[PDB]
Amino acid sequence: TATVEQIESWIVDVPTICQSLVIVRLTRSDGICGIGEATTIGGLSYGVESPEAISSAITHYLTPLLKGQPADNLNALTARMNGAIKGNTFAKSAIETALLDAQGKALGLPVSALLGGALQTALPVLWTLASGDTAKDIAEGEKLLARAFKLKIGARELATDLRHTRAIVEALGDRASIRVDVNQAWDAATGAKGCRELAAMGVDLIEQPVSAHDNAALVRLSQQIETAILADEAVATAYDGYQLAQQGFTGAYALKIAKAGGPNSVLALARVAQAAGIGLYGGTMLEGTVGTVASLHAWSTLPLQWGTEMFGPLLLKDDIVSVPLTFADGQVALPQTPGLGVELDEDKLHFYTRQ
Amino acid sequence: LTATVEQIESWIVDVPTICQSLVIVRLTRSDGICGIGEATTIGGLSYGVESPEAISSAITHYLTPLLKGQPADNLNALTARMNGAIKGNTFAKSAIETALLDAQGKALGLPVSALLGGALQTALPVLWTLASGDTAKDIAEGEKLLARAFKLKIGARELATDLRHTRAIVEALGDRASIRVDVNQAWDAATGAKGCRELAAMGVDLIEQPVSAHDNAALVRLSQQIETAILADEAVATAYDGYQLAQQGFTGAYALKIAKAGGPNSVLALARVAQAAGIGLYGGTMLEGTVGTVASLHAWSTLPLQWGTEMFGPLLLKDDIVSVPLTFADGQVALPQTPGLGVELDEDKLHFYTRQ
Amino acid sequence: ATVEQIESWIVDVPTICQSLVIVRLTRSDGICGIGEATTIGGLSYGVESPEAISSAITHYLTPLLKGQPADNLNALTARMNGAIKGNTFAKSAIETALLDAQGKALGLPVSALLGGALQTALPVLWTLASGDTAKDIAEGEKLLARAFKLKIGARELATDLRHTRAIVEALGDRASIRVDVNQAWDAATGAKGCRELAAMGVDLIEQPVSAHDNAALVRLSQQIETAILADEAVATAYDGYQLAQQGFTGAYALKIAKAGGPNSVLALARVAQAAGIGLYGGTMLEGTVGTVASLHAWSTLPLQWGTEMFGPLLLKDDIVSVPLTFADGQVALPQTPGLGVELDEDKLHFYTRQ
Amino acid sequence: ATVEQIESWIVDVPTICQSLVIVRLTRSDGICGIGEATTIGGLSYGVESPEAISSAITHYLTPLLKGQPADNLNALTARMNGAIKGNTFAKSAIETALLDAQGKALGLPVSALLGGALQTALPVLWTLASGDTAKDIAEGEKLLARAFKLKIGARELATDLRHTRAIVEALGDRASIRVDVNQAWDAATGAKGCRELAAMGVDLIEQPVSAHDNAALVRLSQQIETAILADEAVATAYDGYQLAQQGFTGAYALKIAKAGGPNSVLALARVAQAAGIGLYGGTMLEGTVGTVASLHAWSTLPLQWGTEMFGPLLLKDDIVSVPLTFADGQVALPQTPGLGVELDEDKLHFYTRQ
Ligand SMILES: [Mg+2]
Ligand SMILES: [Mg+2]
Ligand SMILES: [Mg+2]
Ligand SMILES: [Mg+2]
Repeated sequence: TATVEQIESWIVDVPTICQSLVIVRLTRSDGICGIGEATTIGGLSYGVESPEAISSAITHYLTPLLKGQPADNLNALTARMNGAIKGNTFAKSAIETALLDAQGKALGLPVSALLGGALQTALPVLWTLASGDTAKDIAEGEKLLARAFKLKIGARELATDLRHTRAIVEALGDRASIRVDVNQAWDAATGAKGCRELAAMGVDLIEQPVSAHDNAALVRLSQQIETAILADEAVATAYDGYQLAQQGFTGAYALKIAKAGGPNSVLALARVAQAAGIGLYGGTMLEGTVGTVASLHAWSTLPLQWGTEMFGPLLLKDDIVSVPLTFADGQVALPQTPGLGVELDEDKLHFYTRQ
Repeated sequence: LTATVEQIESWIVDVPTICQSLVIVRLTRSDGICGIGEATTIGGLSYGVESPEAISSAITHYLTPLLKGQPADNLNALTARMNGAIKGNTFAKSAIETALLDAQGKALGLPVSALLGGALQTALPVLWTLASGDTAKDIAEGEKLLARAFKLKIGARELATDLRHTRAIVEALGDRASIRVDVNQAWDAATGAKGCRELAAMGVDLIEQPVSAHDNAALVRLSQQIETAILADEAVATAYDGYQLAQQGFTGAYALKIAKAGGPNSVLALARVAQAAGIGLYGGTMLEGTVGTVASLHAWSTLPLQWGTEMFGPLLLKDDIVSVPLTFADGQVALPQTPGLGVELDEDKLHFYTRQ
Repeated sequence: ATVEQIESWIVDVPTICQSLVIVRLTRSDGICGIGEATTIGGLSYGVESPEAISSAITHYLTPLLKGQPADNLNALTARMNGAIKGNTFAKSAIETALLDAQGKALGLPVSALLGGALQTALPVLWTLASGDTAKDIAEGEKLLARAFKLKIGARELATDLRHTRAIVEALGDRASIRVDVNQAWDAATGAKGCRELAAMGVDLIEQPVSAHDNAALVRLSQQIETAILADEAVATAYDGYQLAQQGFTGAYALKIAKAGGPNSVLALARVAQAAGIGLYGGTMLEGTVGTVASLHAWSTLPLQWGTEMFGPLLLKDDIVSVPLTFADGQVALPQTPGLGVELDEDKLHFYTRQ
Repeated sequence: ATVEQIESWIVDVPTICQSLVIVRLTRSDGICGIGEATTIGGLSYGVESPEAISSAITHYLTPLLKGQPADNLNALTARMNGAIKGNTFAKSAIETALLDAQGKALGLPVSALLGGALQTALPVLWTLASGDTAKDIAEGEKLLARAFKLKIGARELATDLRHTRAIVEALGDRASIRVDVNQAWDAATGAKGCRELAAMGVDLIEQPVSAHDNAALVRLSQQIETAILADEAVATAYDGYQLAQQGFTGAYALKIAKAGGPNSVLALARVAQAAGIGLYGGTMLEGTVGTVASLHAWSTLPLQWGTEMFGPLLLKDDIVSVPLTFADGQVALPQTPGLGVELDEDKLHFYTRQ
């Protein structure tokens, strides 16, 4: 017993080493509260959901729809949310995260336990190399080697992006796992040539080389390229995961709570992938501490062949939590106290709130 | 909140029917909390590859030494350990998973349905099966209930006879009743095509596993050409089977059963695969007593089941090994919402009905 | 003549322990036949354990078969499959015993009952799996002084590949090198691993991915540049047809335990032949009884990939009076009535578990 | 025991003439077996004529087999197929004689050599093909005094459909009505004709289109609302697998002549079973020898569609000492050593061609 009596949200702009986060605080009738985060990148340049539209969905639609409803019935709450609201998975993710945080506090259990239990309490976290200068990247990756790196490419001519990558592989490749992310930039022709070259040089994983508008090409590449392919934008929900797998895609999926609608909702996609023999990867939308740890609790319950990229907090100069997660030796420690394991620093929350 | 499994006990129990052999398990944690579970089948080895004695064997010789000493609150870790060391034996795994969930539910003061994300419904529909082998007897029985869904078992007689049998029941329990049939793998491809066409034509709403699980190809073809819904049973046990069949083009519904998947939580993966693929859901049974039946109901409660459930197993027994049975009424069963499964073991009965 | 009685024992024998389920079937005409159903590591490699196999025989197959005509294998098989789902290991032991007894009754070796042996000497490879590359190479070198099967999949991919590469370079010149991943690899690892294996010259890759992913197995068979051997992916003739129809190309690891016996496995073999799929005489590491039973069946077929019937060579002792003669990478097939081996009652009772 | 001699005669027996190719194989141990290879209409229905069948036996199979061990069917079969392409009719006769002889040597009926009979009495339907509806109905009514096969395809579609329709009306309530188009319909006629046949209650439609169009046969089996029986489209286990993999659903008309003998045909049967294809005991209108040889094989299998082994009933005389017993829509399978039939020397010499 206990219902959701209040839902608050704020658009927070925190300084980066500005990132806009949509923070939510949900209060249950039993006095317990929970927090959640929905963050994206580049306004509307990378996703259809912007911070202001995410805020809007929570305030005008999710709040009145959920207030008064039993707060512990995740399945019933999710059915209601999906039945009354199409898409808007980022907004839903923030809400679902807050619900789990509050429920965990009410039971004295970490979200991971609510999700069936953690397979591990320390998760691997890779580092992305994208300084714009090959020399810097190699240097930065070199200090960390003193074990997995993600290179962002697709913004330059193919020849230059390949030279850049090859340089990094030859310098770091024998001691680290090299992955690249083209984030939809390549057309089918460039994709085929680029992927063949990336595979030939030793790249371990190629992320979303073609547009999500061309899953047919993605499938073809996964069946012809001699290295692993990681689907990102091509797969958001369990429905997408089944569809792409059925179509013949082979490789891995970049799981993201924001694309699926939450720490719990993303698990359906995970199990569908597993059933189809698709590998798993813990993805991010560059969330701050709240959204990152929320994702981590879910990732902890699954075997993640490809690791995770939950380094979002490490890109911020400041966050809205009182205590940040602890990162060390290419890993992040998963809190195991009640709920998410982090708390809202109200002073910082107000300081960074947009308006 | 946390504890390790200290002991695991199991008994083969033979209970009288209106005997059905149940494999009951009691798992004891280091905090003193106990959880119970049930693994039951039909007709020894005639319907499945796991018999009551082999199930008992799997629990005693393999699952027990594998799980004792392990944290009992971490179902994901325990499941990975179980599947990593034990191939198949989903019936045995289901009894253990059920007990683990029962115990952690009691530990959190929550019903299993809540541990599974929450119940969408706390009262579930339960149809009745007509399988007396006599058309007249079946109609009478069904007539009594109509004073709403019936599952007719066929496939034991010549096609013409089974079709006349079903047609008679359809005419009699006409308007106010959903008629489903279960051939349980009995038909060859040719007989199945003819039989299924006739069944669809007479108004049957669902045809369960018309052909052999050795011929999923035929099952898929039938689901694409037959003018009524097809329900897969033996053709789908785990989420892996579920994905494969759907990818192959099967359209219709899946008969979810905790025994086939490995428990109340494990079966949920199959359910999600089905949902992602547009395949309907049905709450199936292996004719479990009260323990296995309620374990299944807790899982079924968290899902939208278009085809309802067939959890009438307890109603076929003259006695069970629980202190208090579930309450059935008006084509439904009430789902307990107390901590754990909501049912308690009656030790006096347990010992009385134990085989040895 | 009818089946009058069926006895079974779980026997734990010492290795260089292996648990065998031995069966003795008694016909109404005084003739007895023996059979064996053995697996590896309890329930770690298959769904049928020694105790579950014993249970199937004692509680279900015995009461089902007692009183039935013992010479009608077709009728007996139909009855068994009609009343018993799966449990192919138990059935294999029973079918073996029926054939052994039948052969004795007719004064013919089991191979003759199965239509006649094409050869009486079968090739037997050796498996290198000490976990140590240097040891494996040494051991294989001692034999070349010519087919080896390497077990991998228990370590990081790079390690297993380096391990296999070292063995191929040292023994590859004069020996067929095959590997067995026994379902260990996920799809991505499988693609990379298989390509690397093919590139280094491995002749056959056995069950690289999980039986839960026949789609991956099919894909790999169509793209990898070396032969793929299906094991767990194919047990019965039904599986054999399905996988072939799906597009799998390569070979099948025939095992009497997976199919239900020396005769039952022949149906899978014919389905494979019809589909252009190669054959391999597989084992579950059976003792002398189950090994010779498999051998009689294998003798009747063209086995492109040979056999791995070296199970008895891993035992310090067995429950038979006289073992099979292994020599020069081959094993001699007995041609006396029945299986050609007899149960040593003292050892049987000595090694019986209960 | 080796094959010492092989004799063969082209025999022309009177009908109610049919040309049979009879074989007698003598083993070094004095035991002999007989076989039969028969066809219909010279070369109008198959590629193997009685004279070509005789030639294959005399000029090729005989020198190939003489001197070889007579009890190893597998070895003999590999030798025969390795040296001779096709010519399954000739091989069937030789294989039958080998089994007959082996059975006598072991004191077992051929069915037992094939693993055991599931039944010793098999259903036999009657073919109505007088070309006249009235005559067909009369003959059918006389037999009902359980299953009929109507031959059609030689006339206009509307003519054949009205014909079958009349027969279904007259005999349909007391018997299973099947039709055989024997490859006569083009694809368009087949679609229209098969839909009409299904709608009027026909239980099985045999080979409606040409074997040159398996694609059409597959399409029809997937859209027609009644069972389809493949005949010319499937002869060997290879054909059986290919057609099944292509998507064909229905049944196969097994024939020892098409596969190469009572044993050889079993591989096709197992492939069909593995793929979920039903079985039917087919005939080329063999006399008693060829017919009983088929029956022994059919007895070991579950035949959902029965058999059409009525060949002997069309003859005024045969070359056997004692004919099979047909009664109550069935035929009795002899269970004495070998085939269970003996060659009648006088009748044999009397009917030998030249
Ligand atoms: Mg992306
Ligand atoms: Mg069933
Ligand atoms: Mg294996
Ligand atoms: Mg024909």
